[PDB]
Amino acid sequence: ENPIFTDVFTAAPAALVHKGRVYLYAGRDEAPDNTTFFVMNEWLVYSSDDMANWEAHGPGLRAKDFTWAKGDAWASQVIERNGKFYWYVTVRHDDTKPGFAIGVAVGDSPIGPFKDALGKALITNDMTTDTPIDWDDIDPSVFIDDDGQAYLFWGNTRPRYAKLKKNMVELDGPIRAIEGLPEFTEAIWVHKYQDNYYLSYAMGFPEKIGYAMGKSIKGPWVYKGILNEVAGNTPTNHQAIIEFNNKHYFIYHTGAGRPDGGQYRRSVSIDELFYNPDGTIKRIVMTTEGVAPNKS
Ligand SMILES: OC[C@@H]1O[C@@H](OC[C@@H]2O[C@@H](OC[C@@H]3O[C@@H](O)[C@H](O)[C@H]3O)[C@H](O)[C@H]2O)[C@H](O)[C@H]1O
Ligand SMILES: [Ca+2]
Repeated sequence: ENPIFTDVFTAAPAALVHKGRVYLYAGRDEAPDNTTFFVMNEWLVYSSDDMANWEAHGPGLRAKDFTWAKGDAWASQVIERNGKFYWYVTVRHDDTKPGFAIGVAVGDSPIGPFKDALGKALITNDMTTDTPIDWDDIDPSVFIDDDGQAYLFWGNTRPRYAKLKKNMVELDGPIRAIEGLPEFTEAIWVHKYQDNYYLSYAMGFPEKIGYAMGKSIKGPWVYKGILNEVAGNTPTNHQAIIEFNNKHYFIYHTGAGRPDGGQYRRSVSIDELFYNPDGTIKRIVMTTEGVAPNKS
């Protein structure tokens, strides 16, 4: 049943599949109410072999594990490459580079331990100055294309991407502005299914999830419509999409948890995702019941 975790508040889920298990990473909401602001210090890790029963692994990483960060364990994403696990995170940078930043940690296993892979930020606020806000450099998504080129996607208000080196911890080209995403807010997730690329994102505010399709990782991106309605009792809508055991899953968050779930006290949920024959995605139907076990 959704929400899937009832002893903690979890937000901004990311997932990956590794050796027949799905690993789920989420920020932990620790705000005492829904009237002040997000309080997030650490990210939690969970895993499942059936998408229904989840093992808790505990905190895999903390914002303070980056010596150059102030705190704020915001949206993050993990990807496997060459037997390692790279965890791209959003954190508030210390005063040396004011504003939010993207950092990267690395581990030898999906449950870590993880450590700062650079000793400094990968993206700092001052690298991107086409907007005056100091929270535009948040919410990273990393994708490795069929030719072996990795890309870092990110942004709030301004969607952007850049090539990553094969070492996964350095940029390898210019930062590009992404076009084709109407009402872009945040939460980019990129995935590929058959011969189409999909870029889904939080759209407008209060946030829906919209998406665009492209014939290449570079687009051009063609908006296809609404993937998720505004989520129950939350103005932020943050998604991850994965394939597991021949089904597709839409992992997201709501404010439907207890006690007093809400905008700063969120809860991860999961529902199934379905494709149309033309490659478009049916709009999600968010449900109390959630998904049935799907064991291999
Ligand atoms: O006002 C509408 C949209 O809100 C912002 O995006 C959503 C929020 O962005 C992040 O942080 C919220 C802001 O960042 C903090 O530094 C700033 O003080 C908060 O206002 C969260 O992910 C969302 O709540 C866009 O700026 C705007 O279009
Ligand atoms: Ca910036």
